[PDB]
Formats: sequence, C-alpha cells, structure tokens
Amino acid sequence: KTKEHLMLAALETFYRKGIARTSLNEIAQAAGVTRGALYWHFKNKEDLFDALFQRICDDIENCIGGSWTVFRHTLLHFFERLQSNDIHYKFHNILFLKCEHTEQNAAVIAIARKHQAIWREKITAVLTEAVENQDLADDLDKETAVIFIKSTLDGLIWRWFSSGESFDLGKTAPRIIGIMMDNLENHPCLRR
Amino acid sequence: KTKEHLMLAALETFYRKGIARTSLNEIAQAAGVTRGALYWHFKNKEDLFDALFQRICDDIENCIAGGSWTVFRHTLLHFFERLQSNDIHYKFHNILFLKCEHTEQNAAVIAIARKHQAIWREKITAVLTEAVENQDLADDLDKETAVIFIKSTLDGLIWRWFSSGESFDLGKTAPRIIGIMMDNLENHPCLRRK
Ligand SMILES: C[C@]12CC[C@H]3[C@@H](CCC4=CC(=O)CC[C@@]43C)[C@@H]1CC[C@@H]2O
Ligand SMILES: C[C@]12CC[C@H]3[C@@H](CCC4=CC(=O)CC[C@@]43C)[C@@H]1CC[C@@H]2O
Repeated sequence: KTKEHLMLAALETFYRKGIARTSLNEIAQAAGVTRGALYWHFKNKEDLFDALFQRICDDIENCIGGSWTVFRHTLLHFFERLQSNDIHYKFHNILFLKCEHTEQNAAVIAIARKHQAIWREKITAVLTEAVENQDLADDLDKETAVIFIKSTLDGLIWRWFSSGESFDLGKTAPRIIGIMMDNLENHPCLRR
Repeated sequence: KTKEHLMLAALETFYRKGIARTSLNEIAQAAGVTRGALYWHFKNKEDLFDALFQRICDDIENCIAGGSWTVFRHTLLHFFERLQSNDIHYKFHNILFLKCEHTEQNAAVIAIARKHQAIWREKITAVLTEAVENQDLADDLDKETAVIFIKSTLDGLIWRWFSSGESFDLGKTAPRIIGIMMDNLENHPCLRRK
C-alpha cells in the first residue's frame, strides 16, 4: 500500500523543474505508473504537495527538560535535518526556491498558506506556555514575536538555499537561533 | 531615454508572469515596440533584469544622508519604507523573492542576481569596517558572520512580508527588526570572533 512511492516521485520532479512546470504526466512517468494509478492516490498536484507538507510536519512533531528547552532543541534539529535528510532538504528547497507565487501555482500556494497558519498556531502555543512557565515576560508582544520567529528562521533558510549553500549551516544555525532566543527573552522591542 | 519604457514594461511582465514564463516578445508587445527595437536596447531577458537590478541599486545608493553606522540605520529604514511606497521597488523585490524560480531555465537570471548580491555583500563589509574603526562596533566583531546575520535577518523580513501576502504592517515591524538586529551587532557575543 505504497502511496509513498508516488509522493517521492512528485518530490523529485518538483525539485528538478519546479511546481509550475511539473505535470501529472511527468510524475506518473517518473513514478513508473499510469495516470490512473496516480489519480487513485492523489487527484492532482495540490494533494501531492499537501501530503509532502504533512510528511514534513509529521517528521518534526515525531522528533519532539521544559517546553522552552524542547523548542530550542526543535529548531536546532530542524536545521540539522535540512542538511542530513534528503526529503527535508528537497522539500524546503522547493518551498523557498521553486514555488513561484504565480496564478498557475495559486492552489499550491493556498496549501502552503494553510500549513503556515498551523505553524503560527503551534508557535503561539509555545509562546504562551513559555510565558506561563516564566521563560518569557508577561508583556511579551506575542503577535510580533510570532512574526519575529518566522522571519528569523525563514531568512536563514532563504539565505542558505538562495546563496547555493555557500556557508556552514551547522556552524551558523545555532548562533542565529541563540541570538533570536536571547532577543525573545530580553529585548524590549519584543514587548508591548 | 526609450530604454526606460522598455525596462518598466519588462518589470510589469515579470511581475505578472514571473521571470521564467516571460518572453522577450511579450515585453516588446507590452512596451509598444517591435522585436528589433527592443533587441537594439536589450539583447535578452537577462539584460533587462540586470538593468532593473542596477536601477534599484542606484536608487538606494542615492538616498544617502550622527555617524555612518547611524546612517546605516536610516538607509535600512528607508529601504523598507520605499518597499511599501515605491511601486518599482515593491514590484522588483516581489519578483526577486516570489517570481524567480531556481530552475535551469532561470540560471542566467540567477547568476545576475548573485552578482548584485556580491556587490551588496562588499557594501555591507565596508559599513561594518567603518563602524569598527569608529568603535560603534567592537574591534572583535566577526565580520564574516555579521554579514550573513545582516542579510539573513533582512531577507527573512522581506520573505515573510511578501510570501504571507503582506499580512502585517511593515512600517511598524521593520523598525523593531532593524533595532534588534543592530543591537545584536553591537552587543551580542555570538557575533564576536571568540
Ligand atoms: C519558519 C517555518 C514556520 C515555523 C516552523 C519552522 C520549522 C520549525 C518549527 C517547528 C515548530 O514546532 C513550530 C513552527 C516552526 C518554528 C518553519 C520552517 C519554514 C517555515 O516558514
Ligand atoms: C538583504 C539584501 C542585501 C543587502 C542589502 C539589502 C537592501 C538594503 C541594503 C542597502 C545597503 O546600503 C547595503 C546592502 C543592503 C543591506 C538587500 C535586500 C535583499 C538582499 O538580499
């Protein structure tokens, strides 16, 4: 029952050509099946992409003392896996570099926005649990903190991919995370 | 001259269709000129892209005017203000971050973008060196890491704003981000050489 084989074929084709220029025919041909066999498992490009997104989010929550400490470990492990896990590597490379916000990709981009709001929620919860445990201040502007966290991580990923991986992510990621963590805990500009 | 018209028509077409699906024919059509009149001024899509990037880079370098590290603060704030208020800068950076897939077809356009990145990396290194000499930044500052820190911090704000459909106020967020980032460059020990 390996609907996993069809996902990995879409991942390879999205990786090689981008999402806009990938056709269902290509994915089926790459997965070595008929259009009909592909269709029984995934109606169209969006559901392939949604399912890869789900696989990524599931790997993250699997790998999951203290809530704020766990969060630190989650961000660190994320950038490790970006380097050592080929699916995580190729998926985020697609998300940041091969997903033009065109009207051809409108439904893929709605999918991505859907997981963005899930992730915003998981962050808002971590921030609230951290306020309660006294890791963050009570006047933490949580809404700007969520933007702050997402921008920081997005910028490192975007920088690393868009530069052709020209720097050592294993050296650089802990320092970016270390700084961002310190700012959330201490910087006045992140409060109301 | 007439180069200006052709360049705006390229920018609109890149913003509508992205760089990869834009044709030189369409740009000519959009601009009201024959294919041969365009080719005279711009030999290919890459030349148009390069022209637009230079004009953006020229705009920023023009708007330069206590202490040059505090000037850096200003030009950074002016960048994010221009992004929200200037149509060419908004469209151009939208195309750069959202409509420029890294396929084999765009590789020449990406090379052009990497060339302007390197110009900007050296411009950042020079601002950091002046600020060290001035002692706005510790002489101990790790300049290589700091440049990646600066680009990654700023890139992340831009990516976040464009890819989320501009669902937050850049005018209020960007000054906070810039203030934190510059605080970290002066004070955070993670940005020193040891
Ligand atoms: C930054 C990001 C959204 C937020 C994600 C992040 C990956 C790590 C992470 C895991 C969580 O448990 C909370 C959300 C975060 C913090 C994602 C990587 C790309 C995406 O834009
Ligand atoms: C971050 C960035 C490179 C560095 C640029 C930045 C725009 C603002 C800017 C102006 C300068 O004076 C130096 C370089 C910087 C700081 C660019 C926006 C996109 C690009 O990736």
